[PDB]
Amino acid sequence: SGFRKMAFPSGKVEGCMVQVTCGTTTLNGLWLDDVVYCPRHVICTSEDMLNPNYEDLLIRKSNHNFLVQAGNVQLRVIGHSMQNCVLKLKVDTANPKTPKYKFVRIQPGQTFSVLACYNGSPSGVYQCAMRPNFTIKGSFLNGSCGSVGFNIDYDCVSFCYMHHMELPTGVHAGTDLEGNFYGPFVDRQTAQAAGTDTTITVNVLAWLYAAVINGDRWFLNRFTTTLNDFNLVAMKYNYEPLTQDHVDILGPLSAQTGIAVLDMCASLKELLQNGMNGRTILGSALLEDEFTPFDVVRQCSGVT
Amino acid sequence: SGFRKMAFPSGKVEGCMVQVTCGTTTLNGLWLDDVVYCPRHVICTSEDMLNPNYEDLLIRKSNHNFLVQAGNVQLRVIGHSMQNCVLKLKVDTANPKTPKYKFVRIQPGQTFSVLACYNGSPSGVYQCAMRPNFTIKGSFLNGSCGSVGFNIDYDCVSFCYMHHMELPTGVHAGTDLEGNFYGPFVDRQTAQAAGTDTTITVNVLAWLYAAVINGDRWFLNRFTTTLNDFNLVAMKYNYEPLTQDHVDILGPLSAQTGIAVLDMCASLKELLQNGMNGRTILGSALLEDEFTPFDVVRQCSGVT
Ligand SMILES: c1cnc(N2CC[C@]3(CCOC3)C2)cn1
Ligand SMILES: c1cnc(N2CC[C@]3(CCOC3)C2)cn1
Repeated sequence: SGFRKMAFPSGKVEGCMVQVTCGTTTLNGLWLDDVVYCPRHVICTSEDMLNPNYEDLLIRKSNHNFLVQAGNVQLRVIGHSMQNCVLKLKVDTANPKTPKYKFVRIQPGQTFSVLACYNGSPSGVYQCAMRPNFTIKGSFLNGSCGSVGFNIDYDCVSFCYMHHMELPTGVHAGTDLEGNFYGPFVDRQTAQAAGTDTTITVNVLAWLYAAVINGDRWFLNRFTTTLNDFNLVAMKYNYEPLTQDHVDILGPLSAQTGIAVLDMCASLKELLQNGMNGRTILGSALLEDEFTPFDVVRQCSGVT
Repeated sequence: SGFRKMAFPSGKVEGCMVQVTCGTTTLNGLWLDDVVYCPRHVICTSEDMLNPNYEDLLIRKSNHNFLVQAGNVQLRVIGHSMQNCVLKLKVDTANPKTPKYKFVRIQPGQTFSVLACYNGSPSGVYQCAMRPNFTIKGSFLNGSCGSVGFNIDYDCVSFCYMHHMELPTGVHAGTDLEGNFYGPFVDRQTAQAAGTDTTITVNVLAWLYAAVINGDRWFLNRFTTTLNDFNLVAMKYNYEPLTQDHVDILGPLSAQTGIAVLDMCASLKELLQNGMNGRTILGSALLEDEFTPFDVVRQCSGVT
């Protein structure tokens, strides 16, 4: 019993982190096979970041200008290319610790683990969600760029995020490993405001199932609702609309607990309208939305 | 910027997890050098756990009755001994992935990372604190026993916890790696009620410093207090008494922020008396107490 914000074990990703330096800029790279992936802004001065022309800045860079260090050993860069907002540095040595991997582009509301790194060295691991406004609420200091987000399916690491930027509001933006930003963000130090950070309703409902499984039951009420009625309340409270697809995804938790999804929606509706009244659910005083239905099943079943 | 509940990178500990089976009981072991450490209750049936005589049950066990599997390779057990509530299984092979390590017994209020494991396989990593009543609020299913808690100082893993038990109230109890339980708990399926789960005041104050560093400032008020005045309020709210030693430990965060420790205590006093009024601090609607002053400095400074 018990329910924790849990990250994937990080060792398979630790084995891929390297340091990338270009001139005076140092950040992190991801070494998979004989390619190191890193933010293309490694080539920028902080001056450059105000209005960078990446193709033009990259013309002035040679393979030997990209210093890649794996632990305290230098890797030889034999090619480089820009793909969207990432650089791919071809090295002469395959990472011997390369895990089974995929590159995936996740949808808003999907969770992942971040291995926060500085100078190619892991500092910590935490669980994130892709917010509905395509930001993440991370913990990233200067030097953390190139830190990655991932999920694991048994022995296969699906890399879904690489850290690039902090918005002036202190939320985070980055790319998939093909270098495409999540959301409308760009790798430029300019006015970039995030949209509404709506609550991921299907994830809240998953977590309320997790709470029931773990004996936190006080919020279960005598009511049901419909998707349309629930969605009127969701809209009012800046929750994501619940779709039939979300109801289908919660089916296994409904089955396990015997609480119909729409009954749990009616419990959530009352929580939104009534608040917590100073009570807690799974040690939280707010409704937690960074567990997906799959996360709840995984943690409640002991998947390795 | 941003502040996350962050675990240590788990790879060094992943490299030490093994499966231990004795008869029909399977749980996790920690393989360091040529010793595997595991809960002594691996020798119990669930029947045995009601009133086990561990010395008597262990007489019926031989080295060959302890099946130790590291990945999908069997380790040869060449000796066993009981130390307090742990077994030490001597194997014929030093773990080649043994990190630099220490065994430490932590104090209540100290935080650590848990690598939750089943059948010797890592499932996830999360951050815990030793509660003032010597329980932890973990996420542990049947099979997670022998999962460990640790801190890392650069390349040295300090193991501080091994999981043994879930109390009937669904909180967790375990031992240090010398097999001594934290608190008054025993490895028997009996009436074991936890004492008051008081809030770790020095950790709350650390987190309020973290909040200020990260721009969450609304709760800063115009007041100061004294330790004795603060402690009258702490006692009323089931907070740990603040000592001069705690004030000294918060000195670096006071310095960094320019907020005197007793001024932050007066801000905390007002939060306790007034509540949050529906506001949040670092995305929390309650006062978080599972960051130590050292954790706040570490995460705010990017230590690897
Ligand atoms: C030395 C150290 N680690 C090596 N690995 C091979 C691939 C992994 C990651 C996925 O499984 C194991 C790591 C190889 N040689
Ligand atoms: C193969 C794979 N891993 C090995 N390791 C030696 C000790 C560590 C843990 C601490 O640093 C590295 C792991 C050795 N051989």
